[PDB]
Amino acid sequence: MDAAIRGNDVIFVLKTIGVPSACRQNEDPRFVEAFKCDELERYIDNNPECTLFESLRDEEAYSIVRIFMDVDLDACLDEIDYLTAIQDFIIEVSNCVARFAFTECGAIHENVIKSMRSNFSLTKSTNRDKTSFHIIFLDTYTTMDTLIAMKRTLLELSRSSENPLTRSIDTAVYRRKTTLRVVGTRKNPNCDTIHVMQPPHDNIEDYLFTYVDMNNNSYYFSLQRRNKLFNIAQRILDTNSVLLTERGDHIVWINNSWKFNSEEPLITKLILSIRHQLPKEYSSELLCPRKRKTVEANIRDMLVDSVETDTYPDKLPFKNGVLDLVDGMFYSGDDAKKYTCTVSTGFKFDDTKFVEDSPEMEELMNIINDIQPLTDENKKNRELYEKTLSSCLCGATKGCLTFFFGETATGKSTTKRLLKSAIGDLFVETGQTILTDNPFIANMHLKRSVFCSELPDFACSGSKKIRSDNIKKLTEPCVIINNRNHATIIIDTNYKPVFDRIDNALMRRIAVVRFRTHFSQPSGREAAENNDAYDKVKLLDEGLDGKIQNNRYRFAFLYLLVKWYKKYHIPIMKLYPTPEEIPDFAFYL
Amino acid sequence: KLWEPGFISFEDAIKRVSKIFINSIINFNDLDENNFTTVPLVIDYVTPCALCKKRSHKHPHQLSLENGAIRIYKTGNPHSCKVKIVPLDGNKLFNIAQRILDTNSVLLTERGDHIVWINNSWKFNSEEPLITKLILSIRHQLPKEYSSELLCPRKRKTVEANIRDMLVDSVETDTYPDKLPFKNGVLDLVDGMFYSGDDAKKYTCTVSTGFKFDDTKFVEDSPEMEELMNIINDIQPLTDENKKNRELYEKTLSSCLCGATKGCLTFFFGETATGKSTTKRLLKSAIGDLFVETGQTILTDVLDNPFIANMHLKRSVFCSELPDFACSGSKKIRSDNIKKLTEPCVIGKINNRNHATIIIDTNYKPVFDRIDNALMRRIAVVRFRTHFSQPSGREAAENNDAYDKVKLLDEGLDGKIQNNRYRFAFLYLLVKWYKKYHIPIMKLYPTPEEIPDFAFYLKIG
Amino acid sequence: KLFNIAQRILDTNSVLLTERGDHIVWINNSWKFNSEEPLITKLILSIRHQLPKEYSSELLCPRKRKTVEANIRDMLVDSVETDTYPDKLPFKNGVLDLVDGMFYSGDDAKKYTCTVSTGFKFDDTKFVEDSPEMEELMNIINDIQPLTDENKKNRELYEKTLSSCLCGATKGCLTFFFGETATGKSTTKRLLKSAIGDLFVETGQTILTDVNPFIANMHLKRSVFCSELPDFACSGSKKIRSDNIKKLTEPCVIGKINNRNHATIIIDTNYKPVFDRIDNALMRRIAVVRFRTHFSQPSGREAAENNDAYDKVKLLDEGLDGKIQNNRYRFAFLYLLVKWYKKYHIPIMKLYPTPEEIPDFAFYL
Ligand SMILES: Nc1ncnc2c1ncn2[C@@H]1O[C@H](COP(=O)(O)OP(=O)(O)NP(=O)(O)O)[C@@H](O)[C@H]1O
Ligand SMILES: Nc1ncnc2c1ncn2[C@@H]1O[C@H](COP(=O)(O)OP(=O)(O)NP(=O)(O)O)[C@@H](O)[C@H]1O
Ligand SMILES: Nc1ncnc2c1ncn2[C@@H]1O[C@H](COP(=O)(O)OP(N)(=O)O)[C@@H](O)[C@H]1O
Ligand SMILES: [Zn+2]
Repeated sequence: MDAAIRGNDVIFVLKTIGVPSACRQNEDPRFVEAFKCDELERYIDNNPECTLFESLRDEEAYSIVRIFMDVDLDACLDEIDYLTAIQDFIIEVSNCVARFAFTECGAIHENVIKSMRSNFSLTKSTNRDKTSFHIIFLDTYTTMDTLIAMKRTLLELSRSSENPLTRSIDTAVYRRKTTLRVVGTRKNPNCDTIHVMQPPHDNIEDYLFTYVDMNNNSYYFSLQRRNKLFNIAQRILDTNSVLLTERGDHIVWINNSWKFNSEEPLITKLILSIRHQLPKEYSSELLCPRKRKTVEANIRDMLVDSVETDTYPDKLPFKNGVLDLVDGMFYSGDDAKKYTCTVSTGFKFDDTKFVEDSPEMEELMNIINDIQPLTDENKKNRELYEKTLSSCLCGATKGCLTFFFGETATGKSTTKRLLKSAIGDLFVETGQTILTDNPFIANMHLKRSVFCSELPDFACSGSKKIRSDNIKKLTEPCVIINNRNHATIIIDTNYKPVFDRIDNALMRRIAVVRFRTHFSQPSGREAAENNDAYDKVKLLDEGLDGKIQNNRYRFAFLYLLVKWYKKYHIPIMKLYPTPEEIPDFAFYL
Repeated sequence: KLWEPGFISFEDAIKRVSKIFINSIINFNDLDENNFTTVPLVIDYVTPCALCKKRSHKHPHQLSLENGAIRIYKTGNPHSCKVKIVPLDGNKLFNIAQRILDTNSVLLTERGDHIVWINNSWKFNSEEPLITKLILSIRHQLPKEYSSELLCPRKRKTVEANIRDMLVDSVETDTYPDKLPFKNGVLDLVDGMFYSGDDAKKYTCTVSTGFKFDDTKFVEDSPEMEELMNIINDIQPLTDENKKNRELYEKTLSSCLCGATKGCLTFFFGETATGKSTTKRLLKSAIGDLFVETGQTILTDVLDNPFIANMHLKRSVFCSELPDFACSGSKKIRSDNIKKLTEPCVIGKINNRNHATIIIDTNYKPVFDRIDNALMRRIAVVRFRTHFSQPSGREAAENNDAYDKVKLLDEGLDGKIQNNRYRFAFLYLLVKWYKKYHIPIMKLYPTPEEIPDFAFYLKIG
Repeated sequence: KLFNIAQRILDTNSVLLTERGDHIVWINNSWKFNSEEPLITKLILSIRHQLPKEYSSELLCPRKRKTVEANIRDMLVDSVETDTYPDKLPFKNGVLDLVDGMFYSGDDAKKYTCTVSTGFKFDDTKFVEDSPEMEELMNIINDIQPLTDENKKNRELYEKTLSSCLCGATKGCLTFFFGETATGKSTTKRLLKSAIGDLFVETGQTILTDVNPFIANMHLKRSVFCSELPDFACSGSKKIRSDNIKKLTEPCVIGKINNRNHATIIIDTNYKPVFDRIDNALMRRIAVVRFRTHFSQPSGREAAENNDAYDKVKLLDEGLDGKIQNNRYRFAFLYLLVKWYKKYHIPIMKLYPTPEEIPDFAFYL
């Protein structure tokens, strides 16, 4: 919010109709002029015969305007009926504008309602035989492009309501270079019908839609983003917006995403949604619930071929589209509907943060270089760590399990938190019951990363060993009543695991990444470098966590993961085991 | 062609306009698509005119086409008759449904559920949908030509279906942690301001304490406030030794009003007759339905379970009487829950939001099966050291080292607190402490140096 | 006149009734079957074209179409069985004969009421004979099982067992893939499922050592595999309990409590299992498959040439697994299976047990 956004006390006015933009940009004195409230007051007082059309200098910097409307009815109303009509008109319009702002501009509905219904100004035309007036909401300010977007909703509002004042809303005034007759001036020199100010607003300042004076009672918002039924059913199917899956349920394409019909039915929601892009002679018919259910039955009965879902393992789905792994391109729209994506990370993909440089990417490189130093000793461990974290972006079956082994305060939990903040809902934490002992396995479906945590040192007594039968069962592509296993399974260990039975099929499903960097307290820092289990000791950062849960490093780590994947798992994704690190496997070796 | 047949068949429009005119139309036959804006509509006024309610009209009426509608107006004297409008596009029930959504009285959350705004509070139900109750409630806020037809039940079912099928996108609820919702409004904690009406609407608060807020009690002075200080002074002495425990107690008490995720679990440790259950009852009476007592299952019995699903959006969960887990024949705390009960979303619709302060009362120092450094960071304990015993056994309590003071028991406090006598004074105290500690940041600090089990690890250090 | 439409639709004989109480409809050259969502209405829309236009106009309105399907439901009385042909392979776009190599796509395939399918469209340009793929596939089969004089009875019983995975009847014997590690048992499983598509199923060891979705899911399947029997010969293991082996051979398996067994039960193991009891009925339902080819790495290859459990050792091909998961051998192996089946199980399909290979049976022998 700048000074011009704060307010604009200088006004610009024309003197006739049809002035070319060349004259306006040439500040032609015969047509355009600049005034203030007081200057225009004496101008209109001294020269009533002139015609004055107030507008903006340009739409680039002064897009903020008071919300205004022009009502023109070819009739006359008595005072009491006029009051009833104006009350109904004001309640309907205030509601409609507030709802549009809430659903598009993301503003508070009640704030808009209060600001608009609290204070507004009405004009009055001297033409007795017609009811013509201009309504200006004093305290509500909005950018011009938002009004240009809202003209539609006002058009359907006018076409829908029965109130004559609301039915006679003139939406044509909402367009670039909009000029409105200033109250007190004639429409044309040959017409003697002018507009009259109304109480309690006795000041001319209350009758200009460009005069911006934002006070405590004001609110601001702007648009964030700059037989016949059978024919309707065929038209809907032509858009390829609804599909049948193998599970017997139908997936629909609403809000640029594929959803399930298992909830309250969505086919009807689609049918209402696409009534705008369809010819109006059918759009009239489409809005009765019985006919809409009839069209829905036709659509169900025309869908015979069942299409498999989630066929691409090399695509990362977001809630605003899908990202290609081989490329860095992001698709948002009909390019993403081609890939039948059912789940998503749950957050909008931001191209402004997915750049490469990032104000936080350097500190991310510091954090990753602290948790895993890029040294000649941390060379194979580091690349194994990179590949294991990269495998979480691919939606295919993973054939190996990696054990995250490290001592206390080695950054493993921060690593899980980075991974979850980077891939959204695609990372899930699972308990130890799937190892030592079934919702713990049924909601694992279509997940791309599953983590188990704090194994309670099974080497000592009072523990139920790993029983690698689970490891063999967690490697098969379909998990048992059946679910698709697309999840890289990672295990947190502070102590090396122990297994009851060791087989030749177990060395091919076990991987280990070692963590040996300690983030210690200043007081206990000394007692940190007398231990052989650490290679580097760094000061503990208490402010790191608070940054972590706030999704501060959400997109930089995603960029790192995709860049690693572009290096390692292209064109083939495979995880290789490293049996030579667990001592327990040395025995048979 | 004066008629555009893009809206409705001309015959149907003429049928509608004739139906409006209760009196017989004289020249009905000659109205065609090329004259209906020209020929006056001469009417035989056997009955009173359907528009002006007079005996008859001196001059015939006339039709005009504008904005996809027919305007019916009288010639001669305009003010002598009422202007009439005939629409041509939209099922009237769809217009009503558009108006009702337009008000933002009905919304849907991420749970696939639909919340409504009835009687100044965001009602919600799953077994019995209540959109139609909203329609009855809101019919007063619409013109007459909608209220007259919102009465028939099947029309309301149609409007409900339209509203269901138009509400596509989900909204987020309960985003303000420093707001206390009642059934008649929302109290702000940063200020002392209370919002009742459409002001409480902006905060999508789907839960409530369960009792109406009263401005006549929430003042400061109060008939009950002074003995409320007396009670809180007795339960927690305002002394230099029991000094730090006092603000720790007040912070734990205030952290039950904020609707966010809490980063610690508090233990009320004290002997018998120390007033821990007194504080339990005071909190329950003070915050209504936002306080919930759970069993010991969510500590010792596998979570994934009504006792873990009922804590959805509750701001205080209190656990009672851990049965001496130090001795034999007991199941330990199994700190995996401590890992689980603090992280923001509770699994157990298996996902629920955690806004609850977990307070566990005990007489014995409890033990965990496993002790980890993550337990160092999320456990605080409150010490209670004032005895309220009967006159008979005072000396037997005054010679015990587990008490620093023994006071005479009053038998009438339980009935009075059960009657919500200290309901508002205690809430006032909670707000005062919240402004003292939790502004602008709410976070809880552990006290690892108090649990004896953590001493051994400190002995290791 | 909707009765006339229902009469015509039954005249086309597209919808049929089964003894299970459910209706099957001929949509898109396949005997589609469903219980949750009845498909008669989809059939009516599908065949609305094959009726005089005065009816095709009326079939659009869903109320009229539901009335038509109600009439159809009320017309059908007698059920018409299902899946009576064992020598037919039902594909996704037709059915393939086993006696001949002729493939049907159209009303020809509807005569054989085949409800299950391989799940993939059949290809005419690959099921030829020569194939760039068939050469390497035949070399792979030669490597896994040498075509030698000693590997004559073992190889032929291997071919018989693989052939019997195509016939849709109840089988009379069970064999065990007994062999040491790196011998191609997983390769055989992968090739078999790649060749037969959806008709394959992998199931755990529960249906063997225990008395149940693991048993009712094999309805009308043509191959079931059990894998990694965990050394029942040693301690800490649950013995075979061959009563299940008796139960898995009889045609109608209990586990809707009845299911039709058209699936060959095969277990691949590394160790010879131990049986609870040896009765004379067990002798006629156990067979043995042996593998003696080791696909080892060059480093440990010499240690594989000194092992008495291996006949030949060959160099491991790391990319073969990725190749067979790409189903490149999909139709050549099907060609081999068809040729072996036409060689062995015509005109009679019956499996001969081999009690002489089991060591545990020797004692009563
Ligand atoms: N690069 C870093 N610099 C400073 N502090 C860090 C860094 N990385 C992590 N930390 C902090 O070090 C502490 C330990 O991290 P954490 O991820 O919990 O380790 P861990 O190895 O999973 N621990 P544990 O469960 O005890 O084995 C946390 O407080 C982190 O915020
Ligand atoms: N003819 C062949 N040419 C090349 N590679 C082959 C051939 N046959 C098998 N292989 C590969 O050699 C490896 C050993 O086969 P595999 O099926 O795993 O043996 P196995 O005896 O079932 N193993 P196990 O489960 O350890 O008892 C696999 O990677 C096969 O893909
Ligand atoms: N300040 C006080 N004055 C008088 N009686 C008091 C008191 N504080 C608590 N009491 C009473 O003494 C008992 C102690 O409270 P209670 O919550 O039951 O104690 P405890 N068993 O949980 O340690 C209760 O019966 C309570 O009513
Ligand atoms: Zn009249």
